[PDB]
Amino acid sequence: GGYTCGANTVPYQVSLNSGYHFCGGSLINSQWVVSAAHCYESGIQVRLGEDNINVVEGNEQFISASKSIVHPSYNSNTLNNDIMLIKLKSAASLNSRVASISLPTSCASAGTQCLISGWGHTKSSGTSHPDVLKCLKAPILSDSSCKSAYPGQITSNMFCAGYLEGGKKSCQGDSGGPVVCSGKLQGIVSWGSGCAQKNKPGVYTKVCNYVSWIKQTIASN
Ligand SMILES: [Ca+2]
Repeated sequence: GGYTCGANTVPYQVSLNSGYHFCGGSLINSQWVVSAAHCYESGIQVRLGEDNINVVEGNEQFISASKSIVHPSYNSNTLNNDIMLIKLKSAASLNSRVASISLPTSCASAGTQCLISGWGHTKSSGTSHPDVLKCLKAPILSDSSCKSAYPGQITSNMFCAGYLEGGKKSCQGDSGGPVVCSGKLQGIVSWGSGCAQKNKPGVYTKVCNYVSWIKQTIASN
């Protein structure tokens, strides 16, 4: 059922704001954020150090995005390759409440526990969500169970995490938000029925497939 994370306990969590909070993301170094390609839009301000997104509480850093880079192979219909990089106009000041999260060196396996965090905003969904950061500890599901949950839709660039029993909904992640497992960013909140229906898993972009692209893109921009 998840829980309130606690202010600044997820220091890599970011809010993307274009007048209002519209997506999450993950700080991966002082000047770059990873999010979902379906989060793309103009005039992004990156908000770090947030807990309540409607109240200035004292640990925020607001930094304009200088550049967004959608994956070359992003398909908005299938959500294959749902990943985007956002460069910050200035480097964030890193401390205990604002910190980067490591990229994976290896992919994660079914059964591994992950932390999904966010304010529960699914972009363009029109759905209600809280103003403080929420968290869910959830396991990665097997390939076969993921495909069985979403026949014909799961590519090699996606994985499922969450619960197939319990009779609850999981609405913690924002579009573009982090799935962190054993201190590595393994997933990005992409799509699924995990919030709309009970007993369904979320679907996440499989970050480990993109580490080479992320590193090369950052190194050149
Ligand atoms: Ca705030």
